[PDB]
Amino acid sequence: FLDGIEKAQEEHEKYHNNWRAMAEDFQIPQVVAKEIVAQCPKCQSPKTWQMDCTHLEGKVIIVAVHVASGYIEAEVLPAETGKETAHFLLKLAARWPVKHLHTDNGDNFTSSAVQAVCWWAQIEHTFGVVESMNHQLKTIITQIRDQAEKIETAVQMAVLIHNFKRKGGIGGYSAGERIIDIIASDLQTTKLQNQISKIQNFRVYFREGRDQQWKGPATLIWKGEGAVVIQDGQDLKVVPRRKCKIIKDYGR
Amino acid sequence: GFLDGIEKAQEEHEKYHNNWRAMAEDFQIPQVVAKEIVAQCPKCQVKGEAMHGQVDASPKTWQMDCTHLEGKVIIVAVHVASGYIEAEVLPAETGKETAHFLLKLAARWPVKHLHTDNGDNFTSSAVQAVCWWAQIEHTFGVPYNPQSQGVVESMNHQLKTIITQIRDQAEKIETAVQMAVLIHNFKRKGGIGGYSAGERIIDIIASDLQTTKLQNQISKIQNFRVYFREGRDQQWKGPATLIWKGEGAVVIQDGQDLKVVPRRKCKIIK
Amino acid sequence: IIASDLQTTKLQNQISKIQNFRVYFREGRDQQWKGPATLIWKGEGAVVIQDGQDLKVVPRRKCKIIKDY
Amino acid sequence: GFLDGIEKAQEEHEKYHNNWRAMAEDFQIPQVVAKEIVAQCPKCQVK
Amino acid sequence: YSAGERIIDIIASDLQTTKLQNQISKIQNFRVYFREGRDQQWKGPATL
DNA sequence: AACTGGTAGAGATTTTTCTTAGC
DNA sequence: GCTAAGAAAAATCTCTACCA
DNA sequence: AACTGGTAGAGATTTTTCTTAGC
DNA sequence: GCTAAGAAAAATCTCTACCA
Ligand SMILES: C[C@@H]1CCO[C@H]2Cn3cc(C(=O)NCc4ccc(F)cc4F)c(=O)c(O)c3C(=O)N12
Ligand SMILES: [Cl-]
Ligand SMILES: [Mg+2]
Ligand SMILES: [Mg+2]
Ligand SMILES: [Zn+2]
Ligand SMILES: [Zn+2]
Ligand SMILES: [Zn+2]
Repeated sequence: FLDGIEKAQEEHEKYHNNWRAMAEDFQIPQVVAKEIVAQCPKCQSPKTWQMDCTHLEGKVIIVAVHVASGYIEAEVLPAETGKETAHFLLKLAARWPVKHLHTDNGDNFTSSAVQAVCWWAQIEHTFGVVESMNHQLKTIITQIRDQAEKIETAVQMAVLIHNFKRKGGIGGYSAGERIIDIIASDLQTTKLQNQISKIQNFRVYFREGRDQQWKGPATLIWKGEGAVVIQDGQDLKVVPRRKCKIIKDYGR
Repeated sequence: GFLDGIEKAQEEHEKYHNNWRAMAEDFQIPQVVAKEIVAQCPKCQVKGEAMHGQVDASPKTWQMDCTHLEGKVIIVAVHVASGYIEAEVLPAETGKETAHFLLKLAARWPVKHLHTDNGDNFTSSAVQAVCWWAQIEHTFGVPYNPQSQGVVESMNHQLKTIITQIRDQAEKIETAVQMAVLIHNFKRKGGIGGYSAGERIIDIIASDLQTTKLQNQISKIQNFRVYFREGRDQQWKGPATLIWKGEGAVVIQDGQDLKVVPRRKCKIIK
Repeated sequence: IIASDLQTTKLQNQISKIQNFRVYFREGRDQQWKGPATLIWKGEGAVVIQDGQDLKVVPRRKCKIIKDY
Repeated sequence: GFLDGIEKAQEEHEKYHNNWRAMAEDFQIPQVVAKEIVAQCPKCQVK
Repeated sequence: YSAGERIIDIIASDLQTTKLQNQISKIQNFRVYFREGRDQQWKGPATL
């Protein structure tokens, strides 16, 4: 265990690994490897979307693309005013976690209805991939046009073919597997951060071997069944539980 | 004896329709004969059997229903294993808008099984053509039995309570419907893992994909064939793949069926 | 000739005592109780009954299955 | 049901004087009514 | 076989062995909520 | 400050009773 | 003569629909 | 022959945690 | 210094209305 912590610290000193790889290799828990990463001085987006509009056969299409995976949601608007763009933004924010929106300096994107929707849904709007996605979507639309009667059915069938039937990239996945994996990784990071702060609200007085004095207040990191990992003086050490006293610390 | 009691009890039930305890007490016949006298009557036998079933909860099953609110028509679709809600306001209750809503939902999320009631819009050629083109298995419930689609009617109740909570913050009803969908999906926690509905659908689909890839990489390099002895008769069956060897029992795969065999009735051959 | 008739009657008695059931079900909009039918398939939750050369699916909560002694 | 079985078992014991286990296996009536059919005959004794 | 096919085959076999021994515990680190017969509550987190 | 859900039947499971083989 | 296995029969417990 | 009730909140009761008096 | 009483706070179990 302590040999695992020493090997992990030497391995991060050489190669600067990440905490998932160290937790899998050296068989240490995740909070300890995250603290090893958090102590390195040389080591210190999944919710950004881009929106645009286009024209196709006299219809006004609006396209929203998740940037980090290439995930497309499209719709056919009856006009190009601000209320319909605000309604499309409200549906998009109600289905996926949207935290940062990037648009161009158009008329309908600079409107009081879109600003009210961004205020109620807590989205940061920023004015300046989407043109390449519009080009690829129009190629698919002209490829499967003869199987539909209206234009909305062709738009939604092209969205389905782009999202789940086209595979590429490094691992050979589509866009839906990429966006689900990215958001799941971010969720794991936030849950681990909550556990880290809740554990680190404590304090430990420990007694060394062949001594009867209590030592300085070291910060608790991991409280096991028989072992306790503490940080003191930029050093991690493992003390057994029968030589330690854990108190609360109100030191904000 | 009680044979004349049996004849008099049959005539008494023919006139008065007693239950079995009255005949067994008044005519001193045993209870099996009185239960048979009651059980061979057609004017009786009006009662169920007092049990409930359990609906399908596969990771790609969706359920759909329609509801009314303030003179509008809402259409609700729910992902069953997580509780994830998509809802829209329709201008009419025909089959074309239902096929369009189903096509948008199938273009966003992976759908492989759809469950509905027997309404006039769900049983239509447009919905059948969309299900054929998108390869969806469409199943219908037993008619006039709303308990088969329990999840979507429960979510109808939850959606209506949220809409009454946030009604004064919106002008139209479509804005209030979309705000209620956002409040349900991301602002309410509690359930299986303490998650909301969006975190739970992300966790379910990502875990399914990761466990399929992991067991493909495991099972492509396996060995250790196992011959087992089971059944009512002590026979011997063909070659099966060993999966997991544990203290007490072994897990085998035979004919794409998983079985758990005790360690005494199996033999491992490399 | 006689012994094979004994074996045939024993096997026919076992096959006849396998699945001689009657079902009183409740279906429709006005949920009234209807006459006897023949049970075909019995799964956990619903049953399939043959009535008047019509196949119907009734849940087990809306039907009563009478066996034989 | 087995009520017609009880009637036919009474006729069969009136003719041939069977025992109770034979009538219970042949006519598919329970054992209590078969023992009562044997008991109400003055010449037979259930054993 | 040439030399390149032999070195690729040898390294792939050894890596398959070691990563199999790790991936068994990786697939046993999941949690399952299941349902039994005639009870309407979801049972606790058994191991897959 | 002084009011309120209940009844009966269908199966499943546990207990009691009755006949008979074996030492 | 006495005892235990085994099966039939009676007793108890849990759960559902309907009452404007 | 291949179908099926469920979701979320209010209290009551049991378990865990945190501070302090007493030997 | 160590231990037990006591009270606050978090976790679990049972039960109800509503969904055309
Ligand atoms: C014309 C379509 C097809 C034929 O049936 C009708 C009537 N119906 C009735 C209810 C209903 O009574 N819901 C309340 C409810 C009551 C008890 C329960 F357990 C669950 C519940 F939801 C529906 O929900 C519903 O969707 C329909 C419906 O769609 N139709
Ligand atoms: Cl229906
Ligand atoms: Mg409906
Ligand atoms: Mg409904
Ligand atoms: Zn570093
Ligand atoms: Zn009657
Ligand atoms: Zn006689």
